[PDB]
Amino acid sequence: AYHIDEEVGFALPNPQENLPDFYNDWMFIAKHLPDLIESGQLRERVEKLNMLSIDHLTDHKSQRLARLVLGCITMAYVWGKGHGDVRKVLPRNIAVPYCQLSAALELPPILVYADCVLANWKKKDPNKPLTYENMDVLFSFRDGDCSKGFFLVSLLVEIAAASAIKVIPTVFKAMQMQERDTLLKALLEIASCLEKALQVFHQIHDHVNPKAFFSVLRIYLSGWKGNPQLSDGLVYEGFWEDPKEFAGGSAGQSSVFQCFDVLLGIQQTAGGGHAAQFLQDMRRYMPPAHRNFLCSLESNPSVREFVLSKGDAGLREAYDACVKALVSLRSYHLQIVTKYILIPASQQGGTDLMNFLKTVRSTTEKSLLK
Ligand code: HEM
Ligand SMILES: N[C@@H](CC(=O)c1ccccc1NC=O)C(=O)O
Repeated sequence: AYHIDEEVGFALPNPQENLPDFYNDWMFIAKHLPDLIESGQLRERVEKLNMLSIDHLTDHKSQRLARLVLGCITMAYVWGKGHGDVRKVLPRNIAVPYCQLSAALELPPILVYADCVLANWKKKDPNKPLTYENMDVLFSFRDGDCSKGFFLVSLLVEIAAASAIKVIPTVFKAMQMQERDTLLKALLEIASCLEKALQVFHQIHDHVNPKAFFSVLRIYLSGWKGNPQLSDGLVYEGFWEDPKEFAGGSAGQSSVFQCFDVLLGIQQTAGGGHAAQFLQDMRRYMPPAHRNFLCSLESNPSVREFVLSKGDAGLREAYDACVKALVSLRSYHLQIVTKYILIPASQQGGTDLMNFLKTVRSTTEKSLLK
């Protein structure tokens, strides 16, 4: 209804793995980035490409796949080996069809979370369920970059939150119909589903190691919105005349935390800059059906006001359980950022990044009712 799945939520159900034979030249380069980058040939291959019309991408999953391919080539081309030797101009034969496909999908021409997590996965055996050991990513950047661990655990955290988003309708039917036990059961189910997502987030440490992420994988996830290396943005040759700035693909582009902010009345959604607006800016990097889900959610009556006006220590307790699960997620997430960003940057905090994350948690903490 809003491109949300029952089993995988904001994730794309069974992504396409193949593009039509017309696009083999893209697929070949995208599937061999680790070789081509290491050998210092990637840029030469990109420049030798021909302009390939997007006209033969006629279904959504194949356009999704084509954006993942083009997004990964774009990251590799711009940054190269990550040795500070950057390219400031995306060649015309890639930039035009990429920008055209991105306009059709209503996404910025940069690699986003919906590309490299939500659409970048396959089941090893389809008859066996969605667990790490039975899944693989579709593209990677450098050997030992831990893209498989980072992407798949993100996805598995995404899939765990999915089992909460399917209760969200029932929360609202229950409020409407003055249905006290249902609403209390429903909020409990959400809190327990947010709790299972926190368990799943623990799998990060045995599939990603801090140095691979911080010094290899992070390079190719970096964008050009306020980045000293491309002080002015990127030139999408033959599509726009002046450079453009787009944010690098943080997992901050996930809709999961915002979905439950909006549902719980937590005013991250609104507020003061350097915080509420970064979360608003980050909405522009999410698929359009998902942008709409978040907006429709706000239009709904407040759950926090409903629960507040009922003198019901039961409803207040279940609502607080959901608030408390959210606070744990961001707290654990603060741990994750320390190990995978701060200590490695510290070994050759110092960035307000932590004040952003901490601010967001404190807001979540101050929404507790009782
Ligand atoms: C595993 C290593 C991870 C690192 C190093 C990391 C890093 C970051 C950073 C740096 C930000 C702030 C945005 C920015 O400045 O780029 C952020 C925010 C965020 N991250 Fe991640 N992240 C990781 C994993 C995850 C995972 C698995 C999720 C699962 C949903 C997630 C969800 C979010 C969300 C929702 C935000 C927005 C801030 C908020 O709503 O609290 N992150 N993260
Ligand atoms: N080490 C440099 C150059 C480089 O890595 C590179 C990688 C793939 C294809 C071409 C490259 N540079 C010049 O042709 C860099 O950081 O981009």
